[PDB]
Amino acid sequence: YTIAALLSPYS
Amino acid sequence: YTIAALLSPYS
Amino acid sequence: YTIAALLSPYS
Amino acid sequence: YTIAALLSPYS
Amino acid sequence: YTIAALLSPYS
Amino acid sequence: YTIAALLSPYS
Amino acid sequence: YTIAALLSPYS
Amino acid sequence: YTIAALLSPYS
Amino acid sequence: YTIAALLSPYS
Amino acid sequence: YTIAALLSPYS
Amino acid sequence: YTIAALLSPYS
Amino acid sequence: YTIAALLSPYS
Amino acid sequence: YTIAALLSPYS
Amino acid sequence: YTIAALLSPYS
Amino acid sequence: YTIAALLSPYS
Amino acid sequence: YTIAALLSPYS
Repeated sequence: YTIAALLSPYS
Repeated sequence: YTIAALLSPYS
Repeated sequence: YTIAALLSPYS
Repeated sequence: YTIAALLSPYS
Repeated sequence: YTIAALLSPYS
Repeated sequence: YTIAALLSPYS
Repeated sequence: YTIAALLSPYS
Repeated sequence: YTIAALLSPYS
Repeated sequence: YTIAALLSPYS
Repeated sequence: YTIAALLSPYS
Repeated sequence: YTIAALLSPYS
Repeated sequence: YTIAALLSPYS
Repeated sequence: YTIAALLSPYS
Repeated sequence: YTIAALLSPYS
Repeated sequence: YTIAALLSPYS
Repeated sequence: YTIAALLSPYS
């Protein structure tokens, strides 16, 4: 499989 | 805020 | 978060 | 009275 | 506060 | 009588 | 007999 | 993906 | 002369 | 607040 | 959540 | 002066 | 398959 | 915060 | 010939 | 996964 995810959650 | 991201996932 | 407050109370 | 204040808060 | 008073009572 | 007084109170 | 088969199964 | 295969089976 | 005064100023 | 005062000034 | 507070401020 | 304040901020 | 799960998350 | 999650992924 | 086989595969 | 197979090939 192939997966690429980016998450930069700030408060 | 400042965010820069690149993702080229291939199978 | 981001906060900026100024208070100069005089009697 | 005399007061001078500057605030540039960025997120 | 700010107060200024003058009194010169004579008899 | 003679009286002379000046008062300039600022806040 | 003669047989030729190729299989490259990926997940 | 990338696959290259050749098969020439003769009887 | 006769004088009587009471003052209880609170902040 | 609570205040109680009595004054009977005579001449 | 659970909160219980009582305040009786008098002047 | 008289002041009473309660604050229970949760995340 | 067989799965059994219970979750009671409170704030 | 409050979070509850269950995941039982099988192949 | 004689053959007898039973298979009950469950997931 | 779940797999069940039987093969009795005779000549």
